[PDB]
Amino acid sequence: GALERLPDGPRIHVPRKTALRPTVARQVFQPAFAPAVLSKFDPRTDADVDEVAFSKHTSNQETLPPVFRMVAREYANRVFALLGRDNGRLSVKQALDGLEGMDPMDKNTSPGLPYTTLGMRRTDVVDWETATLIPFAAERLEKMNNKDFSDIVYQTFLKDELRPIEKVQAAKTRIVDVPPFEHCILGRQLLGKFASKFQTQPGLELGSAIGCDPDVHWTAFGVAMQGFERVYDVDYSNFDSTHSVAMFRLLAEEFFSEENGFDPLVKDYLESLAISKHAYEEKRYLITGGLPSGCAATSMLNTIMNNIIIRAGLYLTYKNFEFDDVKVLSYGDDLLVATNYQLNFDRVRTSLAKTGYKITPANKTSTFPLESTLEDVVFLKRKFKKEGPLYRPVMNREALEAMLSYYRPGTLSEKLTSITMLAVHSGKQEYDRLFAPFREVGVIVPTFESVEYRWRSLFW
Repeated sequence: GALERLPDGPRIHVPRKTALRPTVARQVFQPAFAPAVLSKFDPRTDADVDEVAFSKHTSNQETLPPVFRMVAREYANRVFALLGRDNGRLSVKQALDGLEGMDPMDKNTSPGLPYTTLGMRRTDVVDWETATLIPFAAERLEKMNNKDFSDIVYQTFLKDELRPIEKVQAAKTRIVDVPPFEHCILGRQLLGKFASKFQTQPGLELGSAIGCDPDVHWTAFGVAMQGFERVYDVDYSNFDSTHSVAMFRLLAEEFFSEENGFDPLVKDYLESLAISKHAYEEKRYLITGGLPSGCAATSMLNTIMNNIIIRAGLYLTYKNFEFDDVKVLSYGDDLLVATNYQLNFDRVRTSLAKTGYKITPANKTSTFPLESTLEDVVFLKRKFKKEGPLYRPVMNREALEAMLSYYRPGTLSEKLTSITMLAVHSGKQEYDRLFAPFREVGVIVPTFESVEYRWRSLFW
């Protein structure tokens, strides 16, 4: 919300061409999916793609009910009881290299402004051997340590990905925010130690599936939610942008506080997310509210906020409602509710509507179901297929067909390799049907049994 126009600057090029090209499988499956609109003169839509992105951002809620603060500090207590309150600042070496059981910072990812305009990459700006930033990047990180984030400008552009036909026709393309490399480093310095612990322990207790692996953790999520009477599937509409600056304050004061073992600068970092400066062609603008994308912390933040928001909605809707009545499992905005009680999310939607957040009974078409179970719900575009004592992540047939129908030139084999591990859970007949078009034109792919056997190897 709250889009404030600033004086224009040098033109930072938003990409306006898709890298996605159709495979031999597109004509066979014919999915209701196409590359997202990136240009104003894209003939597939009447709309202006820049208008549709900028037409949003009306206004986030200035205030926020007291219940949000209570449930935030209550959720914090449970999180820090498990993980502990030793979430201190990591060094630049530890941020780049990552801790034990934590991936290092990706070298291929964009370094942000002004390095993208100058034509540099992440490995140009820093030395990963010695963790030595160049003098320009060193003083920018130094200024941020002195409570000054005025130099930080997010490189903003449209997301080159597949979208449903309705979104292509309406020019509703997702927005990619790329912060500077120093801002991305500092983020991992301030939140990395906590993240490493938060990532390694997904489940119902922590209320998160962040850092999970569907092949393995689906049995853990499945068996944990098996005993419960009902399981509800709830999705949010524009979850990222609906986060008010008040929600960022709550996280800084109640969750990521100095009492819970965090660096004093965490407050200032969270304010950079709350009030961010962006660049888009010659346009410069300031968005008050909403969580910018980019860097590894975005999913963790949304997950933490999701546990607070959904419970706050229940507290407002249902009186004498307890915290442990509902057990939550969520990956960012993708929310899953496990409980023995019967809950009506039609009344929760109306409650949360006043607070700014919008929920929908996904997928379907409106009207939340009162009765729902583990087999009904969809999480990360996967269902819970019980097979003996295990649970298999069965990905959607329409999703699988769409992923195979398009590709980026150069990395086809790498893509096909990763889709076999997804498609294996559908079954041999479906596996072969999905890859049949590729085999027809002389492209070898591993046998169903080879990849089936490999999945079972994880359990031995």
